[PDB]
Amino acid sequence: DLTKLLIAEVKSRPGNSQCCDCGAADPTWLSTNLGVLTCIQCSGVHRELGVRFSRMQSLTLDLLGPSELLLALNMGNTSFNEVMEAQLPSHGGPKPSAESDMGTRRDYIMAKYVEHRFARRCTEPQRLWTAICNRDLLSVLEAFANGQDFGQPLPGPDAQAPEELVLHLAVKVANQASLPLVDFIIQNGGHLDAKADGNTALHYAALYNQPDCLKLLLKGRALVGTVNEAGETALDIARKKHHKECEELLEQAQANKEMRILMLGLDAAGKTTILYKLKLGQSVTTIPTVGFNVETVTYKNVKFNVWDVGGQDKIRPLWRHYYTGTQGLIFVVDCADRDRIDEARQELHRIINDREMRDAIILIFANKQDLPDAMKPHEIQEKLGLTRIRDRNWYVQPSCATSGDGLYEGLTWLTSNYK
Ligand SMILES: Nc1nc2c(ncn2[C@@H]2O[C@H](COP(=O)(O)OP(=O)(O)O)[C@@H](O)[C@H]2O)c(=O)[nH]1
Ligand SMILES: [Ca+2]
Ligand SMILES: [Mg+2]
Ligand SMILES: [Zn+2]
Repeated sequence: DLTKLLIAEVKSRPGNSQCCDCGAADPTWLSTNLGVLTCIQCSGVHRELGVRFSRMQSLTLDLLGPSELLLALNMGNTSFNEVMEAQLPSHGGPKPSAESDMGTRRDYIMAKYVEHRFARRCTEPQRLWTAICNRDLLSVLEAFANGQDFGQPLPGPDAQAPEELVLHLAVKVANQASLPLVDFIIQNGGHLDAKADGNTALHYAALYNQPDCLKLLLKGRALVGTVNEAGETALDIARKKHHKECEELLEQAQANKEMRILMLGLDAAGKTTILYKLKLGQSVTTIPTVGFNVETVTYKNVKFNVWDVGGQDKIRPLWRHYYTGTQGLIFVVDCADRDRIDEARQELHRIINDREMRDAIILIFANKQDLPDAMKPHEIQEKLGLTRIRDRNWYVQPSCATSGDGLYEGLTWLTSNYK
């Protein structure tokens, strides 16, 4: 309603009437941390790269707020590709089109966003610092594309006795216009809970009166009450410099043998991925499933009627329909997606508490264990709020759909606990 406008404005950016990676008919899929638009076909490869590189939401199918659309309105395809496809020629270009071979698409998108082949080239410490205060997002992107690593600090101007890291600075010298860079930095190389006199990026926001910066920092879910050399928390500095507005948000910062399986979870969790590796034995490439999938897995003399339903924000209220006559629940959780865990917490708890769902076996796949910072199964139990789940039969199973690891074991548990 308030966002309808912003969506419409995102689409009308230069180059956004074509897919970022294959230039297809007006794309609906946003890589929220890059502010770019891809078709449903290119979209799936981003989901393959992980939330570490790309965070896909549909403008059409996911539920989006003003806050998530910041870079989208301030980036768009043309601006982005100007940097990232700078060394791409016109003729014989490796960049694909509308309906190209998945192999060719995949090979290109992986080289572009992860390896950064086609992006403009150079080194470089100070130029970044200059771009930040200049608020030149496009140059910051250039830096990011050449492999800058925002985690490590840069020397500053005259009498440079101390040393500050990228994000810390961007916050200090920020206003309304300075925002998207703050957001880009957080979502792309931002070691959010970094310290360096041991002041957090959170602390700084309270020192220089940066209300909108505080908003973005907690959106990325940040540490509160961490102490520095003075023994000051985020709340504490806001009082010493008496910056009124910030303190309001910091106070809120606290509070024979067959079986029908329903397989749910948030978008991009790996639901389809799991289902088809189990059914085919080989791993397959996956487009986001706009409807749902049904296949029958016959592992160890037991028929599994698996119902893989897509989990875009808009297509979740349809889950209710698949509850009736279900025995086992497979909730797939993307573990690399540390940001959307309380979302999965909520959506699982919304299911297992449905009055049409008590007599359900619950198997949680703690999927994507192969990815870098993965977040372990024990850590999943606690965060998914299974500590106080009693008189319910749950079981978290470490898995990696791409390789196949952990998957059959989950079934084994279903067989066994279908007593
Ligand atoms: N690294 C890794 N990637 C995975 C794993 N499972 C799924 N993926 C990727 O995540 C993306 C989303 O999978 P998908 O089944 O379409 O998610 P769905 O929307 O819940 O059905 C796919 O591109 C997969 O390549 C995993 O265990 N490890
Ligand atoms: Ca969402
Ligand atoms: Mg799916
Ligand atoms: Zn495309």
